[PDB]
Amino acid sequence: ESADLRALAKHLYDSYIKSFPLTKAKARAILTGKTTDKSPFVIYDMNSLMMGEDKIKFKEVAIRIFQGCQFRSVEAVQEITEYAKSIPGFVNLDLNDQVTLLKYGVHEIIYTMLASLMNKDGVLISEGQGFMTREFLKSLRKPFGDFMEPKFEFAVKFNALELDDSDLAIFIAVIILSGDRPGLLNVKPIEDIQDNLLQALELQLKLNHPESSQLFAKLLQKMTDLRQIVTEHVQLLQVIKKTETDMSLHPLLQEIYKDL
Ligand SMILES: Cc1oc(-c2ccccc2)nc1CCC(=O)c1ccc(/C=C2\SC(=O)NC2=O)cc1
Repeated sequence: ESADLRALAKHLYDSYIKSFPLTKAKARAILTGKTTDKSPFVIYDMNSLMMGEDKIKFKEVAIRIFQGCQFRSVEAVQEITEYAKSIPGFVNLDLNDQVTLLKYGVHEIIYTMLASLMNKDGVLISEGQGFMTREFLKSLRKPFGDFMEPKFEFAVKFNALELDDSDLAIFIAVIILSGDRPGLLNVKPIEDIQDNLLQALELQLKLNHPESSQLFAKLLQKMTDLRQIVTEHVQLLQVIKKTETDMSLHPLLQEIYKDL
């Protein structure tokens, strides 16, 4: 029954709005500078960065940025975990599997949702109060200048799908309930949940984007781009650990990160 699938879509969208304070709808309102209810402050060089603290609520500059990214990721992990517990069936899973599903799903979600905050010229920061240009980030000293480029490239393509928050809420639930994560103890109940989530996403895209042929398939193919961003980023962090011997990765992020 599609009524049951529409009910699940509504439930997940409701829970997404409650869990993620900065939605895509709000990010696009900020970025499309027609909606000038509150415009962001734009950080494009070293002096604009230095004035950003004077307006936004805010040791090398590449480092200070890198820690802002980590801190935002820690906050995102907390939001995703709260979202995860609303996915019907998730909290009834073996706790070791719950932990495993979050450990591998969190970064794929973070870059999915980071795309909502991006256009081809930069990224919103600090709850949309700021905008950091892609050029400025690319100008950071090695290896920090290479950190953000594959995210922008992913986002440009991902954003061409024109998903909205109600689509993304189900897609993110599909990502979390992936039965193919390493170390899972009971794959079958995870797969049963993901099958129902996939039926829901499929109907959602049909109803919400009836003119977008094979959007469902094109979205599922994006899960390949996501896994590739994660791998690249893990290697980039290993270079950081060896050159930045005075730099600390947040312990929550440290725990999530386990290579291979
Ligand atoms: C580019 C930028 O700068 C700032 C900022 C904020 C406050 C002060 C100064 C700068 N906010 C952003 C936007 C979000 C950012 O683009 C991002 C967030 C998380 C991950 C995921 C990572 S990064 C890691 O080391 N571990 C992770 O899990 C990647 C990128």
